[PDB]
Amino acid sequence: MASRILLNNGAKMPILGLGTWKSPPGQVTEAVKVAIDVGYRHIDCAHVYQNENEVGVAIQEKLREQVVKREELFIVSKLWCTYHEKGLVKGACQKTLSDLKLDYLDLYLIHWPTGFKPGKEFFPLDESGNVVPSDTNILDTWAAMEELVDEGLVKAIGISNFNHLQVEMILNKPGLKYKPAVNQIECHPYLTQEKLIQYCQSKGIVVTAYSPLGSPDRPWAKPDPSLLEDPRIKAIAAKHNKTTAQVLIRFPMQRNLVVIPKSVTPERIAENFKVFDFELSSQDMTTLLSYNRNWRVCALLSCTSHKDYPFH
Ligand SMILES: NC(=O)C1=CN([C@@H]2O[C@H](COP(=O)(O)OP(=O)(O)OC[C@H]3O[C@@H](n4cnc5c(N)ncnc54)[C@H](OP(=O)(O)O)[C@@H]3O)[C@@H](O)[C@H]2O)C=CC1
Ligand SMILES: O=C(O)COc1cc(F)ccc1C(=S)NCc1ccc(Br)cc1F
Repeated sequence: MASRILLNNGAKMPILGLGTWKSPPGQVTEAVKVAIDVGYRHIDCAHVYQNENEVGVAIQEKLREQVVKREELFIVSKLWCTYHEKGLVKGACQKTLSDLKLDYLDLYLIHWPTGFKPGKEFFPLDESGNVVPSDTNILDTWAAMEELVDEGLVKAIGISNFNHLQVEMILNKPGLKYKPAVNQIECHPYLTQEKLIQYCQSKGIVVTAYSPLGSPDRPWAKPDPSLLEDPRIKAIAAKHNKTTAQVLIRFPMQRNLVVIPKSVTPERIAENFKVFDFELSSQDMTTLLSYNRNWRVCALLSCTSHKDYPFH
């Protein structure tokens, strides 16, 4: 299969990237180095993950080694919720740029639609545990994102964890200058996202699937359904002489999605890339879709009263 998808900014995005949430800072530099050595050309990052400096060390070393050229990499990061303010967006982007050792990002996303009170804490709470909102809306945040394109800091802008109506808000914005290129959302066989994917794809927005393996290392995991251990998915994998993870990665690829599995295990980083030499049948695809149960890795009770919390 073709390795890149065309975005509505005219640039091409690798359909397979390396996730970095939870990648320990003492492991992620090697993980990214290995990933680039074995063919990855897309890294998914975020300031809130607290490891962009270490990701950046890897990127810079591989550029300095001339393993890759900068134009061949597709580096994605995300604006955290406490920086939804006109006067904070540029500096947030620039901190990410400085940490990643870059002069531009290929794609910069609004990480979640909700703005929170600015400050040192990533999740400012009231004394009863509710997140403290910002009054700044997704449209004003979007205008700030558009400025980053116009200043050369980012080549593309997009959104993440935006629901149907929030995507529509963005598309209907008065004076919209740049459409979102991407909506990055959770997507896997237990949360197949057909409705949101069809909406987004119908509008030309590319969808990136996060937590494609069901985020087994998520910190709130309970001893919960498990994609990697689902014998029905294992059976499809066995039939194709592939791993369950490889099936779980190939699945979104054949839906015209980008997918960003995370690993810090070198052998798995390599395994996860070996997904361009086999095809799931239409019956396999429909069978995997049939496993939907509307199960989310990423949700957060403290944020559920925010006006713009995306999920119900
Ligand atoms: N925009 C957003 O709000 C969000 C974005 N994301 C992005 O998506 C990425 C991927 O999602 P994430 O939630 O991390 O979870 P994933 O679904 O990618 O699962 C990661 C887990 O799977 C394990 N694993 C990886 N490959 C294999 C394999 N071949 N066999 C068995 N186990 C394997 C990893 O172990 P190990 O590392 O030990 O090898 C790790 O424990 C994130 O890292 C982040 O970049 C995720 C959530 C939210
Ligand atoms: O968010 C990620 O990329 C991965 O997850 C995280 C990554 C971090 F570095 C810190 C917190 C999270 C959490 S708890 N994320 C879920 C979450 C956050 C905010 C809102 Br609005 C809703 C929600 F569901």
